[PDB]
Amino acid sequence: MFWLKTRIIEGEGSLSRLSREVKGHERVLILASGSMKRHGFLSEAEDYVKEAGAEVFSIAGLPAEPSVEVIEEFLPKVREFGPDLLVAMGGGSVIDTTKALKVFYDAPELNFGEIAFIDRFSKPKPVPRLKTLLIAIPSTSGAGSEVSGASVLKKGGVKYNIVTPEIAPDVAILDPRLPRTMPPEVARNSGLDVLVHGIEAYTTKVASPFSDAMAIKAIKTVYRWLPLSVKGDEEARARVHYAATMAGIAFLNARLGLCHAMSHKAAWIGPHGLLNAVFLPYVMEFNASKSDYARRRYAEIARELGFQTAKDLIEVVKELNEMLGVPKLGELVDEETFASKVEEMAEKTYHDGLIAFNPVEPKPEEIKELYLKAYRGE
Amino acid sequence: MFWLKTRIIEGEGSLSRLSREVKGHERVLILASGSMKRHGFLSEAEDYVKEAGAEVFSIAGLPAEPSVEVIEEFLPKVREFGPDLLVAMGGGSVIDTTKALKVFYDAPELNFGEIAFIDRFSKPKPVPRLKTLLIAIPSTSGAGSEVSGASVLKKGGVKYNIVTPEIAPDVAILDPRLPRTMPPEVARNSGLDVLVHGIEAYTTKVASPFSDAMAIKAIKTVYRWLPLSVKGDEEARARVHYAATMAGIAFLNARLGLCHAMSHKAAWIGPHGLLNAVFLPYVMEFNASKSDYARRRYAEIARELGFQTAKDLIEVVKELNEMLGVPKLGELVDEETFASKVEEMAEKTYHDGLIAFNPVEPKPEEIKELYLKAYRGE
Ligand SMILES: NC(=O)c1ccc[n+]([C@@H]2O[C@H](COP(=O)([O-])OP(=O)(O)OC[C@H]3O[C@@H](n4cnc5c(N)ncnc54)[C@H](OP(=O)(O)O)[C@@H]3O)[C@@H](O)[C@H]2O)c1
Ligand SMILES: Nc1ncnc2c1ncn2[C@@H]1O[C@H](COP(=O)(O)OP(=O)(O)O)[C@@H](O)[C@H]1OP(=O)(O)O
Ligand SMILES: [Fe+3]
Repeated sequence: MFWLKTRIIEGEGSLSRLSREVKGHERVLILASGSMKRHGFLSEAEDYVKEAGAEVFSIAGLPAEPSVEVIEEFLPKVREFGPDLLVAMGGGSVIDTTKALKVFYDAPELNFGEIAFIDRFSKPKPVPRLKTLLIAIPSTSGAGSEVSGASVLKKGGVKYNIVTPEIAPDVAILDPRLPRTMPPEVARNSGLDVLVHGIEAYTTKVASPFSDAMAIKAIKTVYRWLPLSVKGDEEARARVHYAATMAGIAFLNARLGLCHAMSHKAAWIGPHGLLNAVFLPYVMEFNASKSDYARRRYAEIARELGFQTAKDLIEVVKELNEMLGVPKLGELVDEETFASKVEEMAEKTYHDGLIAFNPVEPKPEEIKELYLKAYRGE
Repeated sequence: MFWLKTRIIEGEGSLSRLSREVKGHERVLILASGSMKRHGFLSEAEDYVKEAGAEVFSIAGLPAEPSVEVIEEFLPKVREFGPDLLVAMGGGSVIDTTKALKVFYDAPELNFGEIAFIDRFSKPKPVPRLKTLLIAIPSTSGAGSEVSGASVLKKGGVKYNIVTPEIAPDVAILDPRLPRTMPPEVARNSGLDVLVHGIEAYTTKVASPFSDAMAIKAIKTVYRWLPLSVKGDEEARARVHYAATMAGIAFLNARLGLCHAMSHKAAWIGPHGLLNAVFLPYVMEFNASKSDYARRRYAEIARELGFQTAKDLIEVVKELNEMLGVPKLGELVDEETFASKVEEMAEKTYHDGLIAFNPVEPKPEEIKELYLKAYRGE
């Protein structure tokens, strides 16, 4: 099974094509991150929507970590303005917020509780056909969220998933100018997100040749270019920006695995892509020892980078962490804070629906010793 | 830009899926190649359709390399029956005929010459929104028509296109069981079409990273696996089947170039896949000699296969043609018939829309020269 609902416009200055894509439309709403205001990209985009003869209304400065509580502040304003096209311009959380917004805006009657996964034993009601077009313009590189029909919200501090094709964007615009404004830390952290997505997508149970083609290329590109991107090279920024969407196309179809689940639960420690990379080598080790499939697949990636064995890949990834100056896990959290929460973290990683796609099904106890190997810096 | 309308369903016995996809509809028309009847797959298809509770009607023995007059006789039939779902089961010829039929079924006020790409320069009448669902099921590996928006009909021993996303199939089902009954020359010819698609789609002016990913995976897979497939290795057949569609996705988006334009105008000579294989090494040499871009992109492909230079790849291709018994051009057509037509072929190739996407635009004189190079078996 391989599909892609989203239509992808890439290119230097491709933001200008927002002119073509809004034709026909009356009242366009842009949700935007702070930085997209500051660096003037929000202005540019506002021009294009006027250019095309439509009303535009902007909310900038949306906070990280999407939540219902946050969305509920705007929602009244959004209803007042009544847009017939949504545009998200920002990172993952701007785009994911905008997806959740479409649901509430197009289907006001729906109950949030009816229609959100929390764990693997959650069945929700499916989401009915929605109507309002969604254009996604990512400014990091990147979350993949601009091609995916998934969105992750908090209500009352609890993490929820919403999963439907209806909220996968109709168009994504990939303009390398935008992520050239990333500071090096955010370049690094989101860039490792891509690599980790790539590798998990390649080693789930539902991988296809088609999703494999996008994963492999994304991996090859991030390995080659990310160190240069982090240091600010213009070309490199553009190459990793496209690789981020490639990996998005891949895990849209193939889903993800144990590293992601573990990094979801460890999210209070620090940033999502940072922890992902920190756990990756340990998760790879676990998967390869227990699974003849994982070992084969890691080995295939290794060869695509001009090495040989699954051991080579794990070492390649440890080395790339060291190169880019990724912290040890115990430079972020003290040992008692950690060992307290570590019982409850391995519990709820077990109840995550993503481990159905992992090439091994771990028990809660094995998961715990993984969190602890990684703290050991083994 | 990158997009994919077609939902792809792949895997062993995935033909059994027809039944879920037709759920909802009442009158199914299957158009099939003769071989699909002979090998029992047509009966299998009909059962699945009946099982979903719809009336089925089959027409089998659609001709290879269809002409425009194929429409005129079959179209009466469709109207007679009046389907709300079309299924094409066969090679590219059959899928293209089904495609063409949808146009004249759903939009009865059109005619081939209005809407068909004849001249580069005289643009044609656009095709309006059509309505009838179309499911493609390729049995060769392959023309890639199961994901493309094109249909190729002969008028007067020359190939022209209809192009619109309205005739890109809604679903493609990829069951390796079907292509496993290809006789080895069909498997050779359609298999080398994949290789040529990949290389051309990698080298157009409009190649994106996204199409490249599909194109490169396609090229690698075919190079490794096609020799085994031609002998009849069951696994190899599966692998080249999925690759055929990868190449399709690539050239849906990146288009094709001079080799295909040349093949289309020389269609009166032989099978599409064969002619392409014959011209390709000459098209590559020509492009390398005129274009730094072509030279560098060929080297990239070369290195993915474990060689160095554009010249390595040209020789790889020559040596695979020989390994697979691909005949010389001088064996397929006599000298004086060729010499009497090569001016006309070159001129019509030059007015073909595809040569705008070629890295270099060649003169009518240069196209003629390339045809002759090919003939001399240089
Ligand atoms: N639209 C596009 O994007 C695109 C691109 C390139 C080429 N094309 C077009 O597609 C055509 C090329 O088609 P193709 O290479 O797929 O082959 P094809 O021309 O559709 O069929 C070739 C032959 O293969 C036989 N056959 C097919 N499947 C078989 C099976 N499973 N077992 C045994 N025999 C089998 C058929 O015999 P029977 O007839 O007896 O069954 C037929 O005579 C050309 O006309 C070309 O113009 C389209
Ligand atoms: N192009 C850019 N330049 C500078 N900072 C950027 C940026 N894109 C995103 N960021 C910042 O990087 C952070 C990461 O955003 P995010 O949480 O959406 O990342 P991700 O895409 O990984 O989900 C944001 O807090 C954002 O700050 P503002 O919202 O204040 O702009
Ligand atoms: Fe072809």
